[PDB]
Amino acid sequence: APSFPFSRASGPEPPAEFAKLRATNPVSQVKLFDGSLAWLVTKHKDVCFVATSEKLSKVRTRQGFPELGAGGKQAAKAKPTFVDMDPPEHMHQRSMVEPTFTPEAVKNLQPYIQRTVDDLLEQMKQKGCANGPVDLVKEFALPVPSYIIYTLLGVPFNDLEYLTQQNAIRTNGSSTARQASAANQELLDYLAILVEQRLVEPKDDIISKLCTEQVKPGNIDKSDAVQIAFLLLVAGNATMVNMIALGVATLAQHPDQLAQLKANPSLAPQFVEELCRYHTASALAIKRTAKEDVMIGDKLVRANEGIIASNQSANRDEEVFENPDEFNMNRKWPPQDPLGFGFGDHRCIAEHLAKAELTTVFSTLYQKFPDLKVAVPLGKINYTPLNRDVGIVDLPVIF
Ligand SMILES: Nc1ncnc2c1ncn2[C@@H]1O[C@H](COP(=O)(O)OP(=O)(O)OC[C@H]2O[C@@H]([n+]3cccc(C(=O)O)c3)[C@H](O)[C@@H]2O)[C@@H](O)[C@H]1O
Ligand code: HEM
Repeated sequence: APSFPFSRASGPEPPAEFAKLRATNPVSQVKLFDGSLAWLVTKHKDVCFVATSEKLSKVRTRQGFPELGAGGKQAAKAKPTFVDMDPPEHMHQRSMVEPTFTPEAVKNLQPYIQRTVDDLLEQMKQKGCANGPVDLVKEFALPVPSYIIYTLLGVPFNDLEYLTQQNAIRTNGSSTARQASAANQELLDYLAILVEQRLVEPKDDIISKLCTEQVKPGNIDKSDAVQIAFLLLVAGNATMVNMIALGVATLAQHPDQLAQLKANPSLAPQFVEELCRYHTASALAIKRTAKEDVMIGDKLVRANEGIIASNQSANRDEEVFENPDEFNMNRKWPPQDPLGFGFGDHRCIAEHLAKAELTTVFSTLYQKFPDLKVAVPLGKINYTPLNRDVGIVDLPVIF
């Protein structure tokens, strides 16, 4: 069994291992950091099965859960929320915050998403780049999703640097156990204060609804509200930042497609679809354990063994997406769903929100800055460590 997770082949590419596995060993065992063996699923059909099987559990502290690092064990000590639940507990709590993320709710949020993007881009225009390139991440990719979720949750914009820093320390593989633990607690303490404020004086935000609709009536306690707020604050935000940055790098890498997008910003939706398939910025989150013996592919997975379903590999499945390793926003989509946002009950609660933010970004960015260019050779882009999910730390640009 090979050590897992695997490292990306190069900055923007997925691990080279997946291709061989899909072709000759689709469901296999891998060796985790603690010496335990877990099952790696690489084919689209199998990942979909894993995401929908009633025989598998999402419970993180359940016996056999496949933590990928020593830090995982500590994170798992967090109070369980819907992301760690199976039916009926799952939807019982997820339904408490789902209203904000429905297709209808996201559609009504469009004017605000547009304004948020418009304002951030205008500031870049005013700051200019006469004295050199600016970091698209810090000035745009970072504040776009951050400001939106902060408004939805009820978090003050001024705390962007602090909250971003603390979560970075918490999830950074280079952080000592102590440093990561302190960071996680600073995040909870911060949100506890906010939840307490809303219990006394509610506003029209997610935290407030949790308070008036669930806490006061005694359906969940104060600590549950804090954990839910924590989950919505930390899950996916950094991933959105990376997706925006990766989208810009991809367009610079595919000049012909950028030309099409500039000529017609209405192509943004299809660009976003290919982006979410090609760059699977969340590739190690679909993890489960078998409640009982069950067949996954042609392999018998025994009760309590861990499973890791790679939606990244599924998105590069050559038996589903033609010429999978080529980025082409003009591809004709097959009947099979791309899995950038997962599948089944746990499919990203913010899928509609995320795609709207990305669609707004890519239908506006080049209209605002038609001459936007990545200011460093593409081969020199500062990507995230190869042993982690694909992303970009900073992206110098001119316009
Ligand atoms: N207190 C602590 N002490 C030591 N290490 C700590 C830590 N807290 C986090 N960490 C480390 O950093 C990682 C932090 O992640 P942890 O909180 O599980 O996960 P992360 O914040 O990504 O996500 C929180 C929850 O959302 C889920 N999710 C699904 C799909 C996409 C995304 C997304 O963010 O795009 C998130 C995810 O599986 C998890 O259940 C851990 O795996 C751990 O190694
Ligand atoms: C483009 C950026 C994003 C990508 C690619 C993404 C991807 C995913 C994937 C693949 C899952 C499934 C995990 C599993 O099945 O185990 C997931 C779950 C989830 N995501 Fe996202 N996500 C993104 C942004 C967000 C944002 C911005 C939020 C914040 C509101 C978010 C909140 C969640 C939550 C709460 C869950 C767990 C839902 C559940 O268990 O029912 N995601 N996401």
